[PDB]
Amino acid sequence: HHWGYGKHNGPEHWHKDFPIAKGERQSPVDIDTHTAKYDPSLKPLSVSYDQATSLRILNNGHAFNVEFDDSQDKAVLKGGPLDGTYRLIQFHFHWGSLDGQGSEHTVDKKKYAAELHLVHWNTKYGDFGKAVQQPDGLAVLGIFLKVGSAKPGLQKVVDVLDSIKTKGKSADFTNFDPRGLLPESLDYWTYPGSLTTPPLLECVTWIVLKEPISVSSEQVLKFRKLNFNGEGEPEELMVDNWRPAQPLKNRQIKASFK
Ligand SMILES: COc1ccc(C[C@H]2SC(=S)NC2=O)c(OC)c1
Ligand SMILES: [Zn+2]
Repeated sequence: HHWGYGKHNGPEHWHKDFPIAKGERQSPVDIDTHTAKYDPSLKPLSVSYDQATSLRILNNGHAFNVEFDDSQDKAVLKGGPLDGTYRLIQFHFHWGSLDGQGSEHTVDKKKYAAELHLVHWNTKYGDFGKAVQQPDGLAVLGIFLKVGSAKPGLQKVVDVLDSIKTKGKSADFTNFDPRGLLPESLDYWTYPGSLTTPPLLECVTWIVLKEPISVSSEQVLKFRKLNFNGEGEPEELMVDNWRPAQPLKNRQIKASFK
């Protein structure tokens, strides 16, 4: 596994090692707001993060992950399109080199400056590694970021990034409340898709919030100071760590709202 985001190892190459890259339910996708259809069968969405227990932040050479204790049903996602209970395991972001790109999903071809992914696994499968092998194994809550006013609840993340500059560095990251990263509205679009990095497994129910959160230019500039490289290696800024939109194929995008 030597994949990344550059010319030589980026998204256009992934299919060689991971042929599912050209599969029937790949992510991300463009969300055509006019075509997406309100679905009255969707049950109310339930984001229950009050007992979330963050543990650590890790630069893995692709993004940074904020990791949670998922040894029990602390923070969970239910409802909406979902049957059963999905436990929060981690969140991370994808972002650009400039404010006009960075998101993975697009909205009528619009690219946001970044996209937050809150990753949850279906507890009926017992562990995350088993869940990723199932078509309904994961639920990813995707939230767009635009540049404007600062997001206060993001600043503790921003301020630890200096300590995890390079690939393989981690830091303690306890007591972080992911509720501070949500927008006011839980209106969403949903469709069946995949992981957006290798191994590209077709195991995700996507729930993409319609309302972006606002972050400041200063906050996102700090994301852009991270490195893809390890300590001591030539600097490669961690920017443009997004996969472009993939073919929708035989899928419909459903809206939770009228
Ligand atoms: C093997 O299981 C994996 C591997 C990689 C990722 C991260 C990808 S998938 C996504 S959506 N956005 C991302 O960056 C997973 O989600 C953590 C799950
Ligand atoms: Zn992601």
